[PDB]
Amino acid sequence: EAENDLTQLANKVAVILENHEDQALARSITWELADNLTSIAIIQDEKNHWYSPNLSSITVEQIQHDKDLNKALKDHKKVSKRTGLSDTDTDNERLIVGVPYEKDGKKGMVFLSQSLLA
Ligand SMILES: [Cl-]
Ligand SMILES: [Cl-]
Ligand SMILES: [Cl-]
Repeated sequence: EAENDLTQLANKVAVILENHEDQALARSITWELADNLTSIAIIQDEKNHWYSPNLSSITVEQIQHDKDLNKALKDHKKVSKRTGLSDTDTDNERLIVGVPYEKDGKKGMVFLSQSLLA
């Protein structure tokens, strides 16, 4: 049910990013969708990424260090994985949903990370 709702949300974020000409605006709309347990990491390209502001956050390094997440990122493919993340005190297991998006030829990714309650 976390997957269902987070996968739905991810694709909306995808629609939003893809259908605004102004990405900075599309990001500010997007951040309003992250709840106290969910955070978002938008990765447009190698030099450009942006994090939902403030337990549930995920970095480019945490992604590149997950072989299944990194593959998805590299290969521009959707991924749904449940895992603890690397290099964090908050090693709590999270649901993670990554979804590709494209704008003006700029292929990007939107990763969503949700804290899993015990
Ligand atoms: Cl990046
Ligand atoms: Cl911030
Ligand atoms: Cl520690």
